[PDB]
Amino acid sequence: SHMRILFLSYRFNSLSQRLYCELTEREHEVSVELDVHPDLTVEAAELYKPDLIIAPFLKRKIPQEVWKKYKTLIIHPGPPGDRGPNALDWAIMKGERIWGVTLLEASEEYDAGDVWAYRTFPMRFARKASIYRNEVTEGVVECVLEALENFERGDFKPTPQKEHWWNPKMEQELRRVDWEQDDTKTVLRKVYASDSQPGASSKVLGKEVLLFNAYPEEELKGKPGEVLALRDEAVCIGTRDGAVWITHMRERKKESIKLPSARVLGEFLKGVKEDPIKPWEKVDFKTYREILYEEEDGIGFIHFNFYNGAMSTEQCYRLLETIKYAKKRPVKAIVLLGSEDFFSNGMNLNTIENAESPADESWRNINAIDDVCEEILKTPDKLTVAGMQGNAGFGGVFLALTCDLVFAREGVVLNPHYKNFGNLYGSEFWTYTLPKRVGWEKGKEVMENRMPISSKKAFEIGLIDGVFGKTPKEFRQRLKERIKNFINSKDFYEFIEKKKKERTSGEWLEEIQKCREHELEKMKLNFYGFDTSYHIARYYFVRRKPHFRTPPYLAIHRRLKFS
Repeated sequence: SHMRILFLSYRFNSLSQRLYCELTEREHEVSVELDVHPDLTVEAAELYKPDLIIAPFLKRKIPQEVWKKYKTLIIHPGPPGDRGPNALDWAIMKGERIWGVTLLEASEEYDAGDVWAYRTFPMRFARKASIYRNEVTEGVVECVLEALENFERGDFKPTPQKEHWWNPKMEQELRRVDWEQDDTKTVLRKVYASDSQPGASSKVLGKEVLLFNAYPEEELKGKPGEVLALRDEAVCIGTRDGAVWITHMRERKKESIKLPSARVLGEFLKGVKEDPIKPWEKVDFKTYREILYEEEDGIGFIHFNFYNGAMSTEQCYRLLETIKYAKKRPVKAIVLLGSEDFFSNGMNLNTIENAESPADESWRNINAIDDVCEEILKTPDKLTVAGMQGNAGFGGVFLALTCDLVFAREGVVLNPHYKNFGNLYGSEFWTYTLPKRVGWEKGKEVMENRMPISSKKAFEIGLIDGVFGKTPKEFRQRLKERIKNFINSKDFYEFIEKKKKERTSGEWLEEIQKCREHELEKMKLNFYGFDTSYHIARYYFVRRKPHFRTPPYLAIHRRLKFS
C-alpha cells in the first residue's frame, strides 16, 4: 500500500518540503528530480519509474514523453479552470475575495488537464508568500492526500475542465509603484502581490529598484516619493495619502542580491536620520516594528519579524539587546516568537554575500547568533521558551533548541541541518543541545539526514516539546496558556531552583564554552580554509542561479546502488 512517487520541482521549496514530509511520514517513498533539463527529466522518470509524478513547483512544461507515460499531477495555485503562471499574483492584484488551489493532470495545453482535486479558501490581504505558505500549502496537502487515495482505489476518473480563463505572466509595468498616484492600500497590494518574487519595481530617490516587504504607516507623512525616515535599515516612503515602509529592495539588475533597503540605496541616504522605536515601547498607530516586546501574565514575549527568517549580524544584536532587556524584567518566562512566517533561518546569507569579505561577515554573523543563543542558555532564573509559528532552518532550528521548551504550530517544517550549504559544521550550541534532547546516536542520525522533518516528527523523536494550533493566533493563545499554567505551579519553582544550580556552576559554564569553541573552530575552517564549498553554495542560493544537477540525497534515482 506504499507508493513510489517522483517530485519534479524547480527548486526544493517550502511547498515541496512540506509535501515530502506528509508523504514520507505516511511510508511512501518520494524521490526528487530538480528541474534541470528536459532530457534529465525524461531520464529521471525512466530511471525511477514512479507510480505517480507530482510537480509541486514548476516553471516550464514537462516533456510529453514523461507525462504521456507516467501519471503526472501538477499543482496550480488557482481554482479550477484558472490557467497561467501567476495565478496568485493576479488574485492579489485583482483583490479576489475567494481563491483556491487545483491539482490537475499534465496536458499539452498549459494548465488544461483534467482536475483531480481542488480546495478553495478566503483570501487575506497579505504577502503572496504568506498566502502560498499557509492557505495554498494546506490546500495542496489536502488535494495530494486525496489524490493518493483516489490513485490506489483504481477506478478514479478526473473531471475535465469546463469554463477556463487565462491570466498572463504579469509584467513589471503592472507591479510598478507610482508614489504619486498610489495610495498606501495600492502600494501594499502591489508589493504583496510581488513578495517574495519578483518584487515590485519602482523608482526610489531617482533610483530603479525592486520593492519587498511593505508595511503601512499611519503617523509619518511627507512628499509622495520622498524617504521620510530610516529604521533598522527599512525606509519609509510617502504615498499619495500616507506613508509606507519598505524593509528590503534589490537593484533592478540581473543576479543582484535582495538586501535591506539601506544597503541598496547606500549614499542616496546621506542625511536621512533614524526614527528608532525600542521594542518595549508602546504606540497607538500602525508603523514598522521589526522586534516587539510585550508582557502578559508574567510572560515576556519577544516577537522578531526578520524578513525570510534570515538574521543578519545587526539583527542578532537587536534581538540580543531585547533579550537582555527581558531578563531584567519581572517576568517568570521569556518567549521567543519569531514571526508568523518564520521562526528563524539562521544567518543572513544575503548580507553575508554582499559584504566586502563574505568570510568576515560570516564570522561576525555566526558569533552574533551564538551570542543570542548563549544569552538564552545563561538564564538561570527564568523559563525560556521558543514558539515556532513558522518554519525553521539551519541555525534557526538550533536557536530554538537553546530554549528550555520548544513548541511548534501544526504544519511547521524544520530543516535541522547545515550540510545542504556545502559542509557547514554549524554552531548555535547544537553540540550541547541536540544530544541533551535526543542523544548522540539519534542526534547524528537526524543531522546526517539532509531532508526536512515535520514538527510532528520532531515531537515524536523528542526534538521539540509539543505541536498544536492551526493558525498563528491559535498557536500563540494555546502557548500562552500552557506557559501561564506552568509558571503558577510547584513544578516551576522546583525547576528554577534546579536550573539555578546547574547554570551557575563552573562545570556547566565551561562545558558551554567548550561547545562554542569546538563549533567555532570548525566553522572557522568552513569560512577561511581550503574547502570553499560553503561560499560557492551561498553564491548560487543568494543569486537565484539555476540548478545544474540534482544531488543524490534528493534524487534516489541518481544513486549508485539504485535498483
